[PDB]
Amino acid sequence: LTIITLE
Amino acid sequence: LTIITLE
Amino acid sequence: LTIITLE
Amino acid sequence: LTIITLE
Amino acid sequence: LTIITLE
Amino acid sequence: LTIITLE
Repeated sequence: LTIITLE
Repeated sequence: LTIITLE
Repeated sequence: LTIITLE
Repeated sequence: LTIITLE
Repeated sequence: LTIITLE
Repeated sequence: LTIITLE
């Protein structure tokens, strides 16, 4: 389970 | 399960 | 379980 | 899993 | 897992 | 797990 958010 | 969001 | 957030 | 962003 | 951002 | 940011 992997969650990545970029901004 | 992998979630990735880019902006 | 891995969560990463970049801004 | 590899994410790269250039600007 | 590798994340790289350049600006 | 490697994270690199340049500016």
